[PDB]
Amino acid sequence: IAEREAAASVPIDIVFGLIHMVLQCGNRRNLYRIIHNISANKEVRIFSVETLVNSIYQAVVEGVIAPEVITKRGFEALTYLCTKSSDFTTVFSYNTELINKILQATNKRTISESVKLLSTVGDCFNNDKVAEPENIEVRKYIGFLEYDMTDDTFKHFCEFIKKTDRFYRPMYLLYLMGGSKKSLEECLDKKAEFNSHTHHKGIIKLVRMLSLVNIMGITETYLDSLMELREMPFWEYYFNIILPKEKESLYASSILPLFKAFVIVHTIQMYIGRNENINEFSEIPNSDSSIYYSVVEKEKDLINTFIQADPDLLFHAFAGLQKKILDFDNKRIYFYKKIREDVQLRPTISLMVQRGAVFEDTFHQLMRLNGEQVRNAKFNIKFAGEEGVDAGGLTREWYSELSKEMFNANYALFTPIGSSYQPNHISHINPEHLVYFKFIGRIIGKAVYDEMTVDCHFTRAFYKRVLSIPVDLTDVEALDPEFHRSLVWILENDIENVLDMTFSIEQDRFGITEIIDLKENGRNIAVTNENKREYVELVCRFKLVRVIERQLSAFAEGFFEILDVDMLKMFNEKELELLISGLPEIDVDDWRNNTIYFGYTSDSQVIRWYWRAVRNFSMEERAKLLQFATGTSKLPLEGFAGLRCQNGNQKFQIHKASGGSSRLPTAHTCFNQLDLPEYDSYEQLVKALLFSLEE
Repeated sequence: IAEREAAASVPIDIVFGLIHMVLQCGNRRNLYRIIHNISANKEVRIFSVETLVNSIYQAVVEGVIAPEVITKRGFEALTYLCTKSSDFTTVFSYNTELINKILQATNKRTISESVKLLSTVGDCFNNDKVAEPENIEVRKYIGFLEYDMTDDTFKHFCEFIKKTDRFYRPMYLLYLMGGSKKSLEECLDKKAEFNSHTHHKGIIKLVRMLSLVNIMGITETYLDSLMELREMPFWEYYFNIILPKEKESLYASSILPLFKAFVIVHTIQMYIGRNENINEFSEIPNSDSSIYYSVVEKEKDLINTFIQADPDLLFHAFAGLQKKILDFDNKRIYFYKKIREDVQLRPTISLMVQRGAVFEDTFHQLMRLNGEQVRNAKFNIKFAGEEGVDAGGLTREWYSELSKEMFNANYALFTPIGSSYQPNHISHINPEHLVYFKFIGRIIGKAVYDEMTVDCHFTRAFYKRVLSIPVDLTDVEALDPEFHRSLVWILENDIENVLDMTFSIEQDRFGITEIIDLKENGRNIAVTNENKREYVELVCRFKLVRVIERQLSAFAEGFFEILDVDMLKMFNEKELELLISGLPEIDVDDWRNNTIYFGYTSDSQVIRWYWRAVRNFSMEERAKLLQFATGTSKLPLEGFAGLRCQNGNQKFQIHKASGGSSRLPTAHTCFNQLDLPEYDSYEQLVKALLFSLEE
């Protein structure tokens, strides 16, 4: 990668004849070795490269071998010589007029190889040695962008602009905005008859250079131009008229570049200067008038569909999108491929299990190691006794046995609520069993990191506390109906007049009832109208979590020592159930065949609208509806025939909510009861269902 010094064993007269002979000769790879060997010293190297580039120049500017073939073979020779030892770009940095010759000698065909030339040449600027960046004429370089290129060429352009940003930022940006304005004006003029497939080349060029701008960022001087160009009504007209037509008439692949560019135009960040060696200060801008949110909400469904078409869009194309627009399907796929890019160093470990107690042996063999080792561990499970299944089957059986034993009655770590599970009371769980909750956190974390769908079904309170989400009142409603009714009765009515209760809540401990203050100086504080919501939510947290708190805590450090907290906290508690327990496939026909109705009929218009909505719910949203209405993502093998509620077995039951059209559906997880009110339109019903499942 550095310069090498050799004695002058070759005179400069004969290299001219050598290069001319190579020009009129094939199989020059051996000649490549010859020229590399003779160019060991600096002087002969410089003379050889300057003679070669001058010969290439005369081969095009002013004139045996045909000029095209001779010029392309000179380019190939230059590539194969510069590509080794990296020492030839140093001469380029010393002179820098030869780069001007190269750009001057760059026709429609030269670009395909000139790009690979300049990509390697850019190594000359790695140490920042130019001494005359003003006399480089990068204007013609950036003007070449109109030429016909491919993907690798564009990537090399990205590399070179990253190298030469600190050298030529202002005119680069100016030409960028000029070209963007001309391209969008051309699109605007043809917008009546614009086709994303007929003019695909132009949109490719525009989106390419706009992504180049994003990579580059803008300065404050050109901030005025950038903000002005963020106000193009072409976006509005296209998204409002042509996009609905192009969705059905044209394929999504040719339509994606326009969405990419719409992301780009507001994705630009601010760059001030290259303060660090390689770190560039990036700052984010603002807007006042832009209605990008209106557009992204307008066509969000088909946008999500096109994202489903290509997941790689979220990594390079649609990286600037907000979390809200993306649906849990695409969001979760992106989350998988984002956590799994950190493959790290994974050591494979052979592990022993016994049929009698997998839980204890697994705990012993995993907590000998640390969090990093276990998260990267490739578990080679070998079940004792029976050896007739592959390693994957052994590991799957180990998974299932761990899932069964963590809810085991003898272990009593989690008492079942039906399909889901919750940790038992503080008295039932021994103080020593706190390590098993860290074990369960680790198990679920590695199962998620292994992309394994386990049978760990839990309450929404458990998932909320895992995701640092406050526990809502529905979770306590699931366990205690009278308590929930009392709390909602207190919350809704003006009870402060006749409340006559302090902030603290009594919870009997057999021998005596102690005054547990819910906050600082809690006993002396009474409940008032202003703090009624605070009182209700604090009592909700302290009635259930305060006997389950350290189970959740231990599970928290277990689950976060296997996975990254930041990329996890951006999910919902309902989404966490599909993340941990898996994404089951639920059947709408089986859902409606064995669902009983109260106050309605199977032929009821509103009931039929509900069943049609369930029919057209996507797997994300139908799974969320199942989770909301039934209180669990677990599905029995028989389907809805053997579905159970908290209080014994209970098939799905739909009751009349006796409310207005604007009233939202309510699901009580205690008895698998979904309160279905009277609606006026199918779309209103499906939107209400979507809001209920999303929460």
